[PDB]
Amino acid sequence: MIRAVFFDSLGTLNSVEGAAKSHLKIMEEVLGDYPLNPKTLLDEYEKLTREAFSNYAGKPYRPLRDILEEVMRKLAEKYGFKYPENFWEISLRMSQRYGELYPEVVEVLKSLKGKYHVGMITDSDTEQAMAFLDALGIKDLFDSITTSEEAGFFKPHPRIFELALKKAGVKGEEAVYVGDNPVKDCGGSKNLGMTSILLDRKGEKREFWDKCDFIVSDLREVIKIVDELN
Repeated sequence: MIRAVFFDSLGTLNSVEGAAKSHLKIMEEVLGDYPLNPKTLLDEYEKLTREAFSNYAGKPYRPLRDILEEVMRKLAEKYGFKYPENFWEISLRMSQRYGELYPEVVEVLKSLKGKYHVGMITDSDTEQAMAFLDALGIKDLFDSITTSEEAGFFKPHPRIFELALKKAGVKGEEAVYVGDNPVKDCGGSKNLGMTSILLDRKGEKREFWDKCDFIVSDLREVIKIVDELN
């Protein structure tokens, strides 16, 4: 029986519109005066961060702050603007103001509380995760928060799931993992016998649907799936 439902953070609980708006504001702050289109800097940042996250997948942890800073330095050298030493702080400030949850997140986490352990499992640095959670006003909705920093490895390495399962005191087969990355989240979680749910709100990731037990376009189907399983 499913006793625990764990969630990814970025791309699963925060809206892409909120993530794009916050990140555009970050790049505007970074630049401005500087004659580079912030939307282009954002595109490049998103491209180079995707590549880095791909590079580190399943590998020993390195601080995401360091990886994102490395990217931003590369972009500053590329484009000839000054790397802002306080990029991490700017990123936090913009994410706090402009980040937004998908519309159903609170309703869904709330409906799970008390009935199932509700956890988060994220690749983010712990300070980043706590920041994410606090700013979006969802910290106390989670019974456990587990990060790649704590496990020592990035998704899909098993240890991040194993840690989360240990915090919750459940076995993998008693748990569901919901995420937006079919390989890292769904594939990763399945190695511990967890039930995997992909959030693909737009059906953009059909190419990798076969890596996931369930595909939802809305998190309200998560309760649907869990109740049906049990």
